[PDB]
Amino acid sequence: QFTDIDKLAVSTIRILAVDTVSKANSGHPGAPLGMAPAAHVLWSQMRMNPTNPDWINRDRFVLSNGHAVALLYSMLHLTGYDLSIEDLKQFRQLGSRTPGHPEFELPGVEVTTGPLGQGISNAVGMAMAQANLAATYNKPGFTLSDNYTYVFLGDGCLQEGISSEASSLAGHLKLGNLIAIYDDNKITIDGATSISFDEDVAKRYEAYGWEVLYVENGNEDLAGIAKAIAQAKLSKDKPTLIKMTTTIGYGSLHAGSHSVHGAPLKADDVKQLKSKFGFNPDKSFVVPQEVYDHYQKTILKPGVEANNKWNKLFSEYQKKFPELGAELARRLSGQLPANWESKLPTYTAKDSAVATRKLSETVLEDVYNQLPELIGGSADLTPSNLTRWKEALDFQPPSSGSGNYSGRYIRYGIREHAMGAIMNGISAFGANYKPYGGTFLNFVSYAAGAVRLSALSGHPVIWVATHDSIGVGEDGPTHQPIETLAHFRSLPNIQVWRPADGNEVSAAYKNSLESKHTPSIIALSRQNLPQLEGSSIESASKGGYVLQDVANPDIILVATGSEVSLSVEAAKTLAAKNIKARVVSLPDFFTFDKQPLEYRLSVLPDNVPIMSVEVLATTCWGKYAHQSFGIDRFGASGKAPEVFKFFGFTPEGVAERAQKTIAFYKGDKLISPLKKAF
Amino acid sequence: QFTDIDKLAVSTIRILAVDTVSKANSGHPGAPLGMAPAAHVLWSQMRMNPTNPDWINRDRFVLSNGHAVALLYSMLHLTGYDLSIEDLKQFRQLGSRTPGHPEFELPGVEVTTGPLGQGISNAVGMAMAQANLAATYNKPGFTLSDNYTYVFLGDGCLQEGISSEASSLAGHLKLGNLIAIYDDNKITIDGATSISFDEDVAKRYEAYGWEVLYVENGNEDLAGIAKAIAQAKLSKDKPTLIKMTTTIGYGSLHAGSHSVHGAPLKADDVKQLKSKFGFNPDKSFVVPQEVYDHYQKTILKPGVEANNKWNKLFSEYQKKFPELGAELARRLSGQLPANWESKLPTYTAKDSAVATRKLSETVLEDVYNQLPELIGGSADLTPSNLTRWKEALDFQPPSSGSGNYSGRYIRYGIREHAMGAIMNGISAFGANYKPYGGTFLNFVSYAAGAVRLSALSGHPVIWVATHDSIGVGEDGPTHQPIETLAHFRSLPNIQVWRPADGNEVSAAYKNSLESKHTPSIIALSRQNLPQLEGSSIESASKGGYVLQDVANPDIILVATGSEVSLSVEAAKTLAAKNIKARVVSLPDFFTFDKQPLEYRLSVLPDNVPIMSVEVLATTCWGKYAHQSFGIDRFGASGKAPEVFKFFGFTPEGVAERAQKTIAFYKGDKLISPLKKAF
Ligand SMILES: Cc1ncc(C[n+]2csc(CCOP(=O)(O)OP(=O)(O)O)c2C)c(N)n1
Ligand SMILES: Cc1ncc(C[n+]2csc(CCOP(=O)(O)OP(=O)(O)O)c2C)c(N)n1
Ligand SMILES: [Ca+2]
Ligand SMILES: [Ca+2]
Repeated sequence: QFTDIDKLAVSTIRILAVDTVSKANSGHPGAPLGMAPAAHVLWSQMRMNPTNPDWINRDRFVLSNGHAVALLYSMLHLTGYDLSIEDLKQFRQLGSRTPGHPEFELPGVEVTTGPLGQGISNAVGMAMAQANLAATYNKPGFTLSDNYTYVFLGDGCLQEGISSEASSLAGHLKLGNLIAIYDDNKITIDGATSISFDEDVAKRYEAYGWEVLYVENGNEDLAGIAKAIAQAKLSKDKPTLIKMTTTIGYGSLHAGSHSVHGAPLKADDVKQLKSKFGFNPDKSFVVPQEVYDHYQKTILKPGVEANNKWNKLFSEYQKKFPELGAELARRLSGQLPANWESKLPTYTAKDSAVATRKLSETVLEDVYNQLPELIGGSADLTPSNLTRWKEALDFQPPSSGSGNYSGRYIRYGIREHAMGAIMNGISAFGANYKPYGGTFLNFVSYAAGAVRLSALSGHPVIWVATHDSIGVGEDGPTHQPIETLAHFRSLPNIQVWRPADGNEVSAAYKNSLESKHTPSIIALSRQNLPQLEGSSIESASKGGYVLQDVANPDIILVATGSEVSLSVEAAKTLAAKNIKARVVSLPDFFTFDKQPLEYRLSVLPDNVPIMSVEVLATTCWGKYAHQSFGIDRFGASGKAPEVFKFFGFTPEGVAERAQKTIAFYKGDKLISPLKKAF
Repeated sequence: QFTDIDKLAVSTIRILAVDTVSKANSGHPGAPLGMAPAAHVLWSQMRMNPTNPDWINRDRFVLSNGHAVALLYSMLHLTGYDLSIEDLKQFRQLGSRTPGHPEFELPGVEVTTGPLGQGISNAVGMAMAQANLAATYNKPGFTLSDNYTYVFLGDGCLQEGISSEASSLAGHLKLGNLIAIYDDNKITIDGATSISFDEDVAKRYEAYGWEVLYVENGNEDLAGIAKAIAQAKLSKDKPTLIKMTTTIGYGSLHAGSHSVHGAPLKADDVKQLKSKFGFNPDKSFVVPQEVYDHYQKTILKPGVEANNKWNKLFSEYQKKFPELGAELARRLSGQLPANWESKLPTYTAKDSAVATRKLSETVLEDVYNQLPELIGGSADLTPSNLTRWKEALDFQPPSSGSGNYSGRYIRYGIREHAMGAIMNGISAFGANYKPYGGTFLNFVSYAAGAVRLSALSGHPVIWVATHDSIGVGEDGPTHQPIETLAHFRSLPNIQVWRPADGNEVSAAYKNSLESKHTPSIIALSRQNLPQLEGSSIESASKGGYVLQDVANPDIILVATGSEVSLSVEAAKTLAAKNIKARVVSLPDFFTFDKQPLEYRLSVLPDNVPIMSVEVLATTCWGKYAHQSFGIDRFGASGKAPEVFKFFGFTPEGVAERAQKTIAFYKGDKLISPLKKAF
């Protein structure tokens, strides 16, 4: 049941969204106008506290078609969130709380969206984290976790391959609290969908195991829209897609056209719209009092009460289940277990040569039980990534017989881009969830649209990226990374760890898991690497450090990963012809760059030749080294020692390029690459 | 009608494949064993000349599941292509002709595959290029083009989102000559597909508009497989997926296990397998004379005859039709029209300030008419990219009414990753097709998977990448590139053009269209830019050049795109203070690096501080500059001129950092960043 006030609230939403876009003279009015009825019906029945946007058991809303952002900012204002009319008047302007696409950082905005296909795939991750939280902490009489995940989406999201991968996994996992509403308005930027998008969507979604419901009149059928949503709540075992037909830019003089997609409405058009809906055409950013009163009564006071009952329940739960209640209280505060890092493995020079992939396996097996918030996964490369702890139970529907929702190991299938946006979703859910995902380093590049949002939003997800170089060997250039780490070291706000040995792998895991706002790629080797004399977790935690020192060196060798042991053999060959080399291990550029300049210049000082050593692209190394020995062409298919050799990466090959660097600069005064002038 | 020689042929393929893998002691034996029946039936019925792998009307085969390579190498050898037993005996070894995943360079290998989902999406483009050549050149009595495009694919390919984008578009365009055979074997690397992949594949492909056919026993039912391929060739207006159930590693002691996916069979398993098939278990790389004789009569001599007929009909064609005959003859020779570049727009300082994206649009208007082989499109950004020429016909099915198959503008929809692979498949088809695709620069990263294979194989595809920087303005950080060019400049064999004005846009299109082995990204501005005094097609074609010279410069300013004009302005500001600045324009790192070292040192000499100016990451500039002014953080939502002012990119803002640079180095001797020690 809906009344006259509900229709006044739908008109107030539509005109607020239109006035926001028109003052900015930039933005997208069309999908805001077609989806306002659904937004009113959905938010009115969501359990949420506007006053406490972090309540762990709030229902979650994701706007996947992020260009429709004027609608999400109109709803957040009208329902009581911290977003005022003056912020809406600053839409798309420099420095405002209202950017052109929603950002994770704003209260009530769940994830950053706007790149198409990301929001629906993040919503699949949020629904998985809910299903895991519920299966881990709910007890008879204590339903602490039972929220819904709701998603709005458009034609562009359904054409993106990423939202196919996420929807196929979501259907397999039978995530029944995930309810997606598709704005089926037959329009994208180039015009009618008929021109390149006429697949049967409803049929594709039933193939994935989703339930598909239909709303023929999304423009005005409030009871049908409400019907459709509570029927979706009944199907516990299936995710649900509600295909809802609307007119893009409903109410506009050019309603139904692609011209209303992504440009402000004409002033004369805005005036007849306002007149039509019973509003004064000469006034702007007008909210009727009855509307503020209505959302106070139906959303905000019920939501504040719901959150208060949930808090009473949780403090009873902590009395009843002291261990589980202390664990979830610690997680809800963002804190890792005190002294958790005492459990990280440390090594010495006498321990054996191990590939850093197997060393990473050992860290996940030694800390999994210390950290209940750690949830892992592989994009079908579990045996090659060594991401699986053996006591692990898989994250699966309970009816499968392979695991249940309390499991902490996810089988992502061969879906790297949805694995990245799903890990962003699990992270964004809350409760200190620490998602990691595995794949070969070369195919993290398949997930670049999502990894970029991990860095922009600040979601601290971990990519466990194995098979980091030509050390892959025989699979050849299609599988051997060359450009990949130069790519992600150019991306702001991401750690790119390329650990050299066991102590450096524990350092990489310590910093990655302690991060609250920075994602991490941990690049790992196929081949065996020795345990280095001079490495430690303390040192390697600084991002870069002096591994092997010597007084008054002729050169500094800076290396990463498998090339650190090579540079150390190279300096032995150099010592024998009386050249003194300092060897510097640089396991992460990000973390090194964050150290104070005094520390960084003690690692890479003035007046010494510095040569970098790394079997990948040399394009990023001008910030740390004068000369660079790397590989700026594709790899080669053959046995890994033979391929290293072919590229010149032997102790004598490295020592010879160092002897050439010393000769080239002999008698010149050198300045550390670190020193900037501005 | 198969006989005992077809069973001996299928056994020799299985065993030659197992031996190829077992001698390397590396590789994937499972799917070559399961798909050998279907490869025998398909290749026996394909029209191809093995002594001319370039015949334009040859039927094409793509192995999308690239790790099954030993099956392809086997077939090429047996049917008389240029690949010997000796080559197979060097599989996965350094320097061999048989690398561990198939490469475009080998005759008979149509594209490089291995990265999953690529091959099936390339095959879509090969089908589109065929439907356009047939429609442009076939005349009554002269059917010059009519080939089929055959695809083998596996489960991994079906999980990747790129094959959903490509399969959706393929159904829309009604590509009836595309026939794909799905190896339905129930296993992927992590075990059984039920663990993460239980969707209804058939029902999903019928929703895209494809026909689905089934072969329940692919292990042995040759007639059934031949009956599916024959019925699929009747599919004239629907692509066809043949779901063929097989057992992974059929014949092995561990057939149906994922342990047989990506490791050699144990030596005694290979023995029993040889005995089971009627082969001596102590001999290897054995091809029965009967199998060679048979392929010579079924494939090779009929293919030579089919090519020879096709040759005489093309001679008749050129006489009946001299105009189209001459054009098709020039395209098959792979040459661009005599002196086509004369139609490229040139400009002077006196002309208007134009966005570089709209200069791009004018070039495509002046050339689509000169170049029949130019086929373009956009990933639903046609109005924002100005990629559609006014007189263009869209590439659509005739039934659509919206255009037809001789049309040369493709509506790809929001499918960037598939647009990249489809462009690779159109280029790989031959006949000098020059594909280009438009999207925003920030979302070319959605397509990184395919862009890397354009560079690795050398497909000269062109990306018209608009909205190159914070000059996007109001859409904000989710749409503003920062790291994107640093990434593709770190990738070997790809041109990344960032033109500053009218003449540099023309030079970017002439080098990109003349290119035979190197892809290109052209980054273009949303905002208006001045026509530069001193720019020319001839100088910008060198990749970097002196735009503004002075004798005895205090500083060199190196810049690209929108920051070249800013740099000219800052140089007027520095001139006022008695500082003399040479301005260098560097529209492409790749083309500039190809110039002779003495030309590069003339542009960037020793003894002068060199400062780079570009509103994107600074990390790749150390190969050219001493110091760099750029943005190493994400963008901001606001009007574009206010955002440029916010980051310091003002004439006097560049001038001030130029003065600090002069100050910091005054007194030091400076080496060109171009000079290397080894
Ligand atoms: C990955 C990606 N590619 C391209 C764009 C640019 N873009 C923004 S909206 C849009 C299509 C509009 O799609 P739709 O969801 O149908 O719009 P609506 O009906 O919501 O107006 C495009 C191509 C994008 N934001 N992200
Ligand atoms: C994009 C990409 N991601 C990951 C891999 C690693 N990989 C190779 S085969 C495969 C899984 C097995 O796929 P399937 O097609 O089911 O194999 P088959 O049944 O043919 O053995 C994976 C994950 C890859 N080659 N490309
Ligand atoms: Ca739409
Ligand atoms: Ca399979």
